[PDB]
Parts: sequence; structure tokens; C-alpha cells
Amino acid sequence: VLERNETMYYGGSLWSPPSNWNPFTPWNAVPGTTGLVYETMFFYDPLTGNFDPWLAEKGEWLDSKTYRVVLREGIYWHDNVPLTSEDVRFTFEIAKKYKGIHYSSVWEWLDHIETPDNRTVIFVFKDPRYHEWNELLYTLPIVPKHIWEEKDETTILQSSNEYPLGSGPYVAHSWDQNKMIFERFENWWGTKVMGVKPAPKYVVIVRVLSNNVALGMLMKGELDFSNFMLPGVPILKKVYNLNTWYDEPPYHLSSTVVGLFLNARKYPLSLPEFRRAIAMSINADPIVQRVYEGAVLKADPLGFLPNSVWMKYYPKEVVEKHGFKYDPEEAKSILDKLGFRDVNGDGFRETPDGKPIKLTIECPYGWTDWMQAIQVIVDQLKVVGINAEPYFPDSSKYYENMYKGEFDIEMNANGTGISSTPWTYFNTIFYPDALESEFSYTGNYGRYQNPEVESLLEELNRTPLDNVEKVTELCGKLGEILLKDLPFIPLWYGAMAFITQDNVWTNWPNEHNPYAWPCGWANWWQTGALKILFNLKPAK
Ligand SMILES: OC[C@H]1O[C@@H](O[C@H]2[C@H](O)[C@H](O)[C@H](O)O[C@@H]2CO)[C@@H](O)[C@@H](O)[C@@H]1O
Ligand SMILES: [Mg+2]
Repeated sequence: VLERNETMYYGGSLWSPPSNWNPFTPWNAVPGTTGLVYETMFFYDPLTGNFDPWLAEKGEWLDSKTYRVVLREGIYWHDNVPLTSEDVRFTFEIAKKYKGIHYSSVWEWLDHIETPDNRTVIFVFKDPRYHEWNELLYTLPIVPKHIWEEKDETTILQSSNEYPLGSGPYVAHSWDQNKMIFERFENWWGTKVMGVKPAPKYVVIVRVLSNNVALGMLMKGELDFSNFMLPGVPILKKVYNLNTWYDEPPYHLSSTVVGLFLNARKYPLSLPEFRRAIAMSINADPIVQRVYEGAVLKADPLGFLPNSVWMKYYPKEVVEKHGFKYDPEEAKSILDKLGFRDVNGDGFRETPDGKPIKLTIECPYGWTDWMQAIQVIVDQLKVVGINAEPYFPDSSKYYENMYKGEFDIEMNANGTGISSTPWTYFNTIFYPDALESEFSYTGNYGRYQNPEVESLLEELNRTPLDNVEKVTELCGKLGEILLKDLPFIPLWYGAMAFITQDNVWTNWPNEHNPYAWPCGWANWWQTGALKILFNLKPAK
């Protein structure tokens, strides 16, 4: 048992038993592992676009093909071993040695690494991919060479890495089937050097069966920092004194593009024309209005986050020319012409060869808002004669399905999160290497194939972010393919659900004090949620 006034209870991102703390497997690692235990070279702030120096004291392009990091002086692993340039070197090079490591692809465009001293890392690139490099700067955890040095590729990839040895503000304390506990590392270098200190001695990641459970926890003050979707926000504020980012609708920040991935390898979902018909049959308005009660924004056919820097590169003409809209009569007309007609009289269209068509549509059990949205979609598909069958597997199975591509229709917001570049969005959708992967963690979960996109993705990647004209043109070419072939159908912008209660901790950020992004998802703590810990104050 932990002293309540020195413990902060977080929930919203833990939907399976804690069973993995491996920095090399970010898809399985318990939320907080990267961020609270492992650190990155930079923080990234979605509120501003700022890269704030963490392990790195500075980072600079020296010329077009050479990037230099200079580490802060006085960084230490938790076992008092100095964290140096060779740890950063190792973090990259281990992935050239063991190609199974998820970022081994970096060595296709990174040539080599130099370390002139204990603080300096120089990356020389053969093909500098600026967009993806910017993202690595705040997402790639730095790992201890002295710990991983002697491990083979199988250990690295399969180890659960209990009690991770990192450099961050917390260590793993304890866990069970329904919670992860972190304990603050008092001798953290970060406090000595940066002068910041996380206020809670204990951070507990709470696992819960369903969003509905979270509400009770919040009302009784058993949850402090909630990323769970919950309905009736005005009533939550007025009656139960629960707070959100904005005083007024939409109440929450937007964090993701929520849409449907389709199995592009399964007939008839393999037909671009059929996929278009699905897209034209779905009206997100009732989802936005009724499921979320206006706490989210509807997406246009391209699906660029309106609050993101992707809008800097918005291919306006392309969307107006090639985008789809809700148009069920035209959806029926398309299906007719393709020969998808009802021959047995059950209201559902069969294949041109008279074969029945039934498509599973899925999201995790307990994600109440997506379960409702899915039935809205089922009901909408019903009236154009498409038989969609709702399926709500455990989260663990939902993700296994996603990674293996074992689904028909899948509601998805994995990898479509706000970022420093629209490249992350197009990469998540088109991820060409999914086609050669049993497990695709990165994207293109339905295994869509296209001979142009890989070249287009690379060309975008290697274009300096300040060449607005060229980045925009490439977003247009990529967007054009997206809108024409619809491997992913954008539907709305996911709410960054963030609800707090002040009986134990105060000084949360909100629209009047907008100092940090409030996201406790795995691999997002370095975008603001850790910073929130630096700023929390005990309640009086
Ligand atoms: O809104 C659906 C559920 O989202 C959950 O947060 C997700 C987020 O949508 C996204 O999928 C990201 O990759 O993982 C997050 C953490 O699991 C929860 O907010 C849940 O309460 C919502 O029902
Ligand atoms: Mg029929």
C-alpha cells in the first residue's frame, strides 16, 4: 500500500496485464517505461512544435548530411554508470548488428557514427531523411550499452526486461495484473542538472476493464490523471467537479486521426471501388454529435489533424478534387455497376458470382466510444446492403489482429497521432514494409500494395521541412493515392481525453495554463505527461 498524498494514479493506456518493459519492443512495453525509466535525446511538445533538450544539450545539422548531438554533462544510469556518447552510439549500432530490431532500417540511410569525446555524437548520413530523423530525436529511447552488450538477438527481442535499468526519473517498483507502479529515483541526474523533479513519489498506471469503471474512480478521487474517454463532460464538470482542458466544447485537445483500416488482401475489400463505396456510406456526423456529444471534430477525406503542423503542408486542391463524401445513393450506384447485388433478398449485396459478403468490424472491448461508433457504422452499412458484423475482442487480441493483418474492417488510431511531420501519417497508412512482415507494428495493417508510394514516402522524407512547396506537392501526390484507393478511411479526430480531479494533486495544465500535452499513452510521456509531473502541486 502507498501513501495517497505522495501517489499519483494515472489511467487510460493500459489495457493488458503488465508483462513487458523492453525498450526494444515499444508495442508491448508498459506505459511509462519509455519516458519514466528510459530517456530520449529530446522532449517534443505538440502544443508548440518545440524540441526541448533532454539527454542532448543541443542538436544541430552541421551540413546537409551530418547531425551532431552534444549530451548534457553529468548524465548517469541508475546504477551510477555514466551515460555517454557510446551509449547513444550503441543504441543505434546494435540495430545494425541485429536487423530484427525495429529501427534497423535506419542503417539504410545512416552511414556511420563518430564519437570525438564522451559527450559528442556525430551522425553522418548517406541519405538524410529529415522528417523521420526529427521523430527519432524524441521517440528513440537511449539504452545502456553496459547492460545490453553481451545479449544475443533473441534475448533482446524476446526478453520482458523486468526491472528495467534506465537513466530516467523513475524506476519500476511493482506490478500485478491490474496496475504498474513506478517509484521515483531520488538520485536522478535530471534533478541535479535540469532542476526539475517529478512531484509524486509514486506513479501508478491503472488498468481497468472498461471506460465506465474509470468514472467511479474519478468521482471517489481514486484516479488523478485520466485519459479514459468518458461521456457527459458538462455534467462531469458541474456536478462532480471533474476538469478538462477547455471550459467549453470540444473540451479536449485532438490527438489522433481515427479511421478504418481495411484488409486490402481480402475480396471484396481488395477492390478500391468497394472501399470507396464503404467510405461514401459512412456519415461521421452522428458519431461526432451523439457518441461524442461534440467533444471531437469531424475529419475531411484526407484527415490531416487541424491542430497539427501537417496543415502547413495541406494539399487543398487535391482534397477538393479527389476526396469522397457521405453519399449513400452514389455508394449504391457504384456497387450496382460492379455487380454487387442482392440475389437472395436479405437486403445484403452478394458478390457478382452470387457469393455472400460478411465483413467483421472491430475495436477493443471496453473502449465504449468506439464500440458505439462501430454500431453506428454497422447500421449505416446495413442500409446500403453491406453486412458488417461488430466484434469486440480483448485489447491484446485487437492489437495481435492489427499487427498480423487478421481483420476485415478495423477501427484504428495507431500511429496517426500528432507529430512534427505529415510523413508520420502517410507512413502509418502506407508502411510498405508491412507486405514483408508477419507482424507490422508501424502501419499499413491491411497490407495495401502500391508501386509509387514507397518512392513518394522516401522523397517526402528526404525533403527539408522548410521547403513548403515541395513537401506540400508530395503530400498531394501521397494524398491523391490515399483518396483514390482508400486503404485507410479517415472519420474523425480523436479527442485527447484528459480529465482530472484536485483533491490530491493540483496545477494540471489546461487552456488557461497550457504548459504541457496531457498524454500518458505508451511512448508519449516525453511529449508532456512527464513535464506535468514536474509541475504538480500537492492539494491543501
Ligand atoms: O477513444 C478510444 C479509446 O482510446 C484510448 O486511448 C488510445 C488512443 O485512442 C489510441 O488508440 C492510442 O494508440 O492508444 C490510446 C491508449 O490506449 C482510451 O482513451 C480509451 O478510453 C478510449 O475508449
Ligand atoms: Mg442478399
